[PDB]
Amino acid sequence: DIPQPIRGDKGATVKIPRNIERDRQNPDMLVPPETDHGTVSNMKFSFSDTHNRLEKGGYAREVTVRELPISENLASVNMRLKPGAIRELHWHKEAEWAYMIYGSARVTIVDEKGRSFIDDVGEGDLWYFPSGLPHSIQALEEGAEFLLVFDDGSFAENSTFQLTDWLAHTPKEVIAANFGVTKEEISNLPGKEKYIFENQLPGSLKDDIVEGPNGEVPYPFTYRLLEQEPIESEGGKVYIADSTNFKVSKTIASALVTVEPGAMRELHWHPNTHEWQYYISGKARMTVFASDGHARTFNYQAGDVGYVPFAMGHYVENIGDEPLVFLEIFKDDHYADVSLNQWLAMLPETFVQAHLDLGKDFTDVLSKEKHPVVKKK
Amino acid sequence: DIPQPIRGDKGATVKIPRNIERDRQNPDMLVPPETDHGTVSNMKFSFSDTHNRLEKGGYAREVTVRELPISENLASVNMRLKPGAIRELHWHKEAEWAYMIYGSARVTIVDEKGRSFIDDVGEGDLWYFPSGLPHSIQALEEGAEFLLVFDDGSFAENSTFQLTDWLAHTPKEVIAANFGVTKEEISNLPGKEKYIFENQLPGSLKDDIVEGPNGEVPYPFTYRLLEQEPIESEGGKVYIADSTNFKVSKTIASALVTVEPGAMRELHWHPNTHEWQYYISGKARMTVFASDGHARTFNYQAGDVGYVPFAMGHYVENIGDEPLVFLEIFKDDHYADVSLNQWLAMLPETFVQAHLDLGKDFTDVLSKEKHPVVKKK
Amino acid sequence: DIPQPIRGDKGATVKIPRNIERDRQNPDMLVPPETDHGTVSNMKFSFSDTHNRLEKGGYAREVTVRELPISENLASVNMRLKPGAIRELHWHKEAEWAYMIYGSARVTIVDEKGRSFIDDVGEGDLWYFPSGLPHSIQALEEGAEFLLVFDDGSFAENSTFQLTDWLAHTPKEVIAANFGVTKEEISNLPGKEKYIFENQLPGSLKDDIVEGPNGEVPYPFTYRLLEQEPIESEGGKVYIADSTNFKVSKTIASALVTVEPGAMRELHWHPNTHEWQYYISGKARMTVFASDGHARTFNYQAGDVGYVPFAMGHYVENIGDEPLVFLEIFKDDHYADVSLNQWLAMLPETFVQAHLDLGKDFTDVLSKEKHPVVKKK
Amino acid sequence: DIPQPIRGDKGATVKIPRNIERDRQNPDMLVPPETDHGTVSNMKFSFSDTHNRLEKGGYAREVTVRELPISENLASVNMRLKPGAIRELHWHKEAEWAYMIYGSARVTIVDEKGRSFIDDVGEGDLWYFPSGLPHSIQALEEGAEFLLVFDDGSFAENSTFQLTDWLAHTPKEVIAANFGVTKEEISNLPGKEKYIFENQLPGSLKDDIVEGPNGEVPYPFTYRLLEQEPIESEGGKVYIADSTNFKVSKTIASALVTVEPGAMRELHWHPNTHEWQYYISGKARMTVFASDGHARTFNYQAGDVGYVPFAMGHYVENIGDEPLVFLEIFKDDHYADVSLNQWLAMLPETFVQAHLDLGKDFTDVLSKEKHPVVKKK
Amino acid sequence: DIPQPIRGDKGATVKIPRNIERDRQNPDMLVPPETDHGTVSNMKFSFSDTHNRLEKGGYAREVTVRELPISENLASVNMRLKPGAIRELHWHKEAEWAYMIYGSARVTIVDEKGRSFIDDVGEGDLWYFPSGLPHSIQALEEGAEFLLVFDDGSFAENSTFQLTDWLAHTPKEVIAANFGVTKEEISNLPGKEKYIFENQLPGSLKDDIVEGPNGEVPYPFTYRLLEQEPIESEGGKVYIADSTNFKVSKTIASALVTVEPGAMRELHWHPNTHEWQYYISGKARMTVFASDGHARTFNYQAGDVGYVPFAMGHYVENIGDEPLVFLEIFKDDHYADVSLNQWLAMLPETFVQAHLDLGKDFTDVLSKEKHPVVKKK
Ligand SMILES: [Mn+2]
Ligand SMILES: [Mn+2]
Ligand SMILES: [Mn+2]
Ligand SMILES: [Mn+2]
Ligand SMILES: [Mn+2]
Ligand SMILES: [Mn+2]
Ligand SMILES: [Mn+2]
Ligand SMILES: [Mn+2]
Ligand SMILES: [Mn+2]
Ligand SMILES: [Mn+2]
Repeated sequence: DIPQPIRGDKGATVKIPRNIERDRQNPDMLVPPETDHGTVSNMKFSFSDTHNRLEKGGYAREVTVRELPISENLASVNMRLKPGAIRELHWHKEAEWAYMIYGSARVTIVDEKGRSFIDDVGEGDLWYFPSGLPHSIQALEEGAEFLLVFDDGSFAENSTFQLTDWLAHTPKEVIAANFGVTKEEISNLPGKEKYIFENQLPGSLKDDIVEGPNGEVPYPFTYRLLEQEPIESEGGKVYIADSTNFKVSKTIASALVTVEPGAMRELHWHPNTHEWQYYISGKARMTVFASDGHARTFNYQAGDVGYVPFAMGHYVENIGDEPLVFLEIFKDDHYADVSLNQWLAMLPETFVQAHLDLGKDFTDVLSKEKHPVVKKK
Repeated sequence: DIPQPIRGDKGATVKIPRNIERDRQNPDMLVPPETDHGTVSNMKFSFSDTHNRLEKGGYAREVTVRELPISENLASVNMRLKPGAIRELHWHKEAEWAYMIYGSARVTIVDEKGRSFIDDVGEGDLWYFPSGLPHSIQALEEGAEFLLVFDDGSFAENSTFQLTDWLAHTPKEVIAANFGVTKEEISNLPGKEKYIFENQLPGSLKDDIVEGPNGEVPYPFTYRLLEQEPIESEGGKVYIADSTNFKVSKTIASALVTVEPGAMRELHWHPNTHEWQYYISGKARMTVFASDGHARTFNYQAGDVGYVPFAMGHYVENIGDEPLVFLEIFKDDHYADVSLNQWLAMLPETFVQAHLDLGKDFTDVLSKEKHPVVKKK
Repeated sequence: DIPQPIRGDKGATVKIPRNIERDRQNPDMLVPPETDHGTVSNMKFSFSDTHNRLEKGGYAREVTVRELPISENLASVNMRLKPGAIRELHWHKEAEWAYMIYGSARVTIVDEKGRSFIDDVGEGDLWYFPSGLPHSIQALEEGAEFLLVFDDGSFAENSTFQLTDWLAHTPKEVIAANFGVTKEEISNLPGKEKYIFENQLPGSLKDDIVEGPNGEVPYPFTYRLLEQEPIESEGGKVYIADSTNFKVSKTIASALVTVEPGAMRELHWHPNTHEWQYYISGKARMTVFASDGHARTFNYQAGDVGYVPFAMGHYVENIGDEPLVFLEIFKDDHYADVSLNQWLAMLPETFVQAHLDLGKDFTDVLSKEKHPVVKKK
Repeated sequence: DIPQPIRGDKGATVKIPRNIERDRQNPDMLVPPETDHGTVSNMKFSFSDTHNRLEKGGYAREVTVRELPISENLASVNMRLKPGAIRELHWHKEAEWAYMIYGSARVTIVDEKGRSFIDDVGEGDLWYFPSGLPHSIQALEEGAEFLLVFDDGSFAENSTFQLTDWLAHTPKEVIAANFGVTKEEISNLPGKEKYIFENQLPGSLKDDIVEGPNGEVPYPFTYRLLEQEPIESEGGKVYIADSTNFKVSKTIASALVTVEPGAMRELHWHPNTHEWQYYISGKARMTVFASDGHARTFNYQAGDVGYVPFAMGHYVENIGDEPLVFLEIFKDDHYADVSLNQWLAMLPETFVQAHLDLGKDFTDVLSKEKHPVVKKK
Repeated sequence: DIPQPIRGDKGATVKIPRNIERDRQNPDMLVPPETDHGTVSNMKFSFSDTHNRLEKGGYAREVTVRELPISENLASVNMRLKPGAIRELHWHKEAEWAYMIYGSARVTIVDEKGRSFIDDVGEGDLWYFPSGLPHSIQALEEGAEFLLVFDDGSFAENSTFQLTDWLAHTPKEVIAANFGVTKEEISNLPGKEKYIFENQLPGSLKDDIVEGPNGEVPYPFTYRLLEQEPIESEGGKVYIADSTNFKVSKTIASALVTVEPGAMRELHWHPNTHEWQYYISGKARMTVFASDGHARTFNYQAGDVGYVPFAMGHYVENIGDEPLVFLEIFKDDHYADVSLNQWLAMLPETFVQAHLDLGKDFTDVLSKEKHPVVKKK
């Protein structure tokens, strides 16, 4: 059918040419709750609304501060690799966090003491590469598709430092001197970057492990998130990875949230920093409460980026018939939330009643234990 | 069917949950031309992706620098009024330009010499209100739906100055002193803004005309764009309104462009300033050429805002079976373009051939007359 | 007596040590109108709250963006000269506008074509010196005290270019070459700036007039404001000087406003730019209406600087038993205001009634002629 | 010999490894005048200290805000073309002003009404191309070397819009549709920019002139500066070109100054805007007087860029045995200066004496006529 | 001879007046490698190109963000003191790091617990003074010349806080009250700063040591860098001082690099922060690789400051017949580099071959041990 921006006696039918498919995807934007009010920045952007860079071996598309200007500290790439295909040896200023949505991949990293780490990463696994440390990704037999987050919103995917691009713009006489070889011995070097290229599948992980004089890295750069025990509550599950458990992950804290149909990520805020969101599957709505009587509701579905500025109140409600699965990402060394429910449960009941003009029948339902995801009754 | 980001031997199928409706709307973003290259800012945003403010009497939703950060100088509201309904007497810092897409409306404006102008505006008509001059809109029997452009990208629709909001936050004793009345005589003033409110239809325009001691305004604040003779070329029509013909319109230059199926707005640029676009109907693609080998293609359809920064090369191609109708908007006192075709036609043919590695068979087709919209052969 | 921040059942007595003299000067800040609301920037600063630079011959103290951060475009100096005393030949980047509050003075200016202008300025007279044109002030037999406004808020009075400071930091060999003299002939030049210095009274103006080969300046740099016919209304008078009458005054528009006891500068705004205010005498209050339900009331008395950002609604009410006299200053080539009264008077009466929920008894009092200053009944 | 930073009893010999050639070029920086004082920004940069872009057909090197951060509004390219060689058809956001130091060249320009202008430019001639209007340069039989100034300091020479780069990043199907040709007919288009390329010498100017339906351009884009009558004074000559004589040159005012050995550009300032300088030949020093007792002396020779911020006092002294020849460039619609000598000459003599602690023997030498360049006695 | 900007068939002879001495110093800027490409900021500035402040007792000249705008975080002073001469007791906001190139000096520092440290510093020794802690320098019998680095690029040497300048601008009655003395007892205080002044040589260090009630400082503020064991490789030596060995040096990490003739600091980058460079002796070239196919080569010799932004690839090659000696400086708590050679050595050989289109003959030369400086074969 044909949705209209009408709420009781407010609003009207659209009379100009319009985008009905988009209107259908955004029911709480075309018809917001009556409780929404005031100017709030856009907190919503789709990867589908971005240019996709296509290469032999896969693709890469990004949502940055140029697409979503509220998110100045965090940016993201949706990258896809075909079986065997390689994301070229490269480095950047930004730390990089990743979540493997589909497939698997081999990563390499060498640290500033010349110690190497090589590991395979499967669905639900993470990696984190600290700023400036060089790395690669090679998809295994299924290919790979993953979400990357970089800890600067001004990140430009096209502007990373690539091995072959470095060498293509270094004098041949210097490269030859650097390695103790002749110019003729390096005449076959590529003339330009590769970036993403097709390649034969690698062999077993154990055969790739490189031994060196410098030791093992002190902490792994991968983490098996879904192998961890989640916080379990009535309507879903939360898996947290920050620097307290995934030790190397100093600038990125993360949680994978699953919300069953009829459930919601409860009313809460984060007392530490802004939240950046990626919707893996399902359909949600979220109201962002911006203080001073400002609040705005957004719709999200698979492929969307979301954002909640520092300390703004919010919830994420599943509004579909399938599980809602999304990531909460923070540029910090730890995850933290304040639960509205638990906060009030931990205060004298008469004081809460004095605030809410409600009685014992309300303060009796409050829980001193935090349940991040709650189920509707 | 199911589009995939695949171009020959480049790209791959999407393996994660995805937004197929959006992918279908953006064929040249999911599968860009091979000639696209480099980081280019987002130049595309849908009104469907914004919060819609619903009121008794209609609605208002906006695309600003908070949604589309490239557009720092220009912002826009899609406003809808039901029959008789009034957009409250108000003013703002920004100059306001409008295009009436549907219906009709009565506007009022009083200038800084106390001269008034009251006029009815129909489909295809414009208004322009200079910065800071107070005005109103009242829809007539059909209702009204129109596009507003303000000459600051930081514009916030919720933050305009409203008559009743001014009075609600002025001391009653001061209002009473201002008008020579008692506080009791103004006790019924509204306690808060109205903004948009339902009202009975007005009478005939001739009965509303207010006479004053200060004279007629020197220039009208409305303009009948579609009553003008357009530039006509093979594939469509261009109607231009800037300060040279619509005299009051000092900070906004505009053109309505119609492009037939199988036609395109030719390769050109604007030598004066950035272009802001609104797609009224149809489906388009545009490549923005950003220099230094940077170019990015965008898709647009009805309800979309587009942008072309100052001097970037572009075209707008109709990719549907219906007419493509869009507005080109500039914060300047005049419209100007440089046609790629006419530029080259006006140079010595051997000099052009020396540039393009093409011969007489090419330079023979160039035209010294500008045809803004051309038809495919 | 002892004022308390109490308004009906709101507020409380001050319980900590406090500044009672300041509280007494700010009755509408200690006890604001109930109609005030929200965060509004400070719009008020006293010259008494600034460091006064004392020199042999007088003094200078300033209110800049460093004191009043809302005023980024306009800054001000209160300067005093004793009889005969000279404000050293100097120039600056900023244009300078002045109002002579007390005494009289001789000014000199030489333009970029080598044409000179020398004139005497009395109480109520203005000068304007365009950016970068060199000038001096010498007080006559009464001394002089005047208010200066510069068209940059970052102005620093201590940082102007002085004749003798230029020469003190130029090599003697270069100064000698510049003028065709020996180094010995200029050995007595000052080692440092003078800035303000005592000097004998000058002779008659007619004896100082310098004739040159380059002609008379096309427009005078002084203006006799109080010799003009003011706009007269019931409660006071407005004298306007902008570039339309005081021709050289291209970047500063000004009005001197006198408001009788029991009168007010009516509810209005300026559709062109921000207003900067100086209170010469009397006591006032003003509410600044900042849109979106924001309004804040300020008190002012002699020696205060005030400010009203671009298009904000305001009035200035006399709250004392003596005349209120203040300047309204604008960085623009013209003065303009929109009168709330005249605006509504120029609209259909039923339309105004529909806005205000008031009837004919109200719209009957509106006046189509603007009266900037109105008297209480 | 070996210069040392020693001035009387101040300073000391350099004890670390040092750049003696640079020290020799900067005698007034290694040993500044005793009258210099305080922090002043760098106002000096050499083209010799920049990367030179070498192409088949010539070279281009630039001094921008990235080299000289004080110059935020103006940037410059030193470009060289071999005989016949072409600087590719291109456009940019910035207006472009040029001075032909060596050789000659043919320029083309087409304006936004499709009117063309084609002209030959010789040593001492100028061109000005308004922002966004497309143009080319082709050197004639002697080759050409010229100085370009762009009216934005952030200009990046590598980032201009080139004809062939536009076409290389536009879909072939779109280019074909634009011109009414087949894709096969344009298959030979270049794959990348040319920028500068070798080409056969053009024929006579008269044979290149293109006639069109749109008329002659209203104003020429070239100007014969050295054919004008200069201001002549004792020590040299000044040729001025601004928008009052070179009509199209709206954003750039310029003067070519020649200073004989033993002469100087007198003590003056500019009351309108900053000055950007290029030293064509000879050797100079200049003291920049920055107010508040700040002054710093700089050395300049051929290939140097200089700068004087808005209203700062200065002189330019020839310190070599050959003529000193330099350009003074301003982002404005007019040239203006205030002469220290003429300023003081136009004031009462006793008033000047009171300032300078000097007598009639000094004020007697002052001249009411401006002599921009003066000769030492 | 006379260098020309010609590389094979690219470039041309210079036809305008030029700076041949500078061209000779910059062979890789006049004729860059063909592998250089794109706009890169200036990364090069000479102390010889700065104003030298001369005082009785020595001199000081600086390279700041005003000279080298890329270096926003780090600034530098080249200071020289004659035997016995004192750099006045002073403090500043910035932390200060120093390297003693010539001579020796006595430093004093008192920390915020009133603990003092007094020590003599010789050639190759360092000091570090934390932000805001007061200090002095007095040259011993040889005089002293040293390089200072401050951890803010906006540093202004003329704007430090000096003991005597503090007292000269404090009321005498307050100074007298502060110390319990009469105004007459302090009447001989200087009227202005000293900054640098001549003084008799101090006695033995042991006689100056001041004992106090507050203890010894926990960490020394000097460090004997050249007494440390350097990293030794074939073509030179690297001495590192950061907060891990020179404990107080929390905001500055440093390395002294010596590169023999025919050697180079290998291809590497820094994964932590920008590098600031000072060339003590010799002649170098360095290519800065800026990503996205951007690279620019610079020449450096004694007296030059260099810069490499965060993570950009680089090498430093000795291009003279004497040792090359330079400092690498970082605003961080540690030194770190990633060696291109070691990185690739630590990866599977077939993976490296797949990247470089090179075989076993290349990957066989890679070394798992880092050699910062390598010798040509
Ligand atoms: Mn990466
Ligand atoms: Mn959250
Ligand atoms: Mn409006
Ligand atoms: Mn266009
Ligand atoms: Mn002045
Ligand atoms: Mn006002
Ligand atoms: Mn150009
Ligand atoms: Mn000048
Ligand atoms: Mn220090
Ligand atoms: Mn390094």
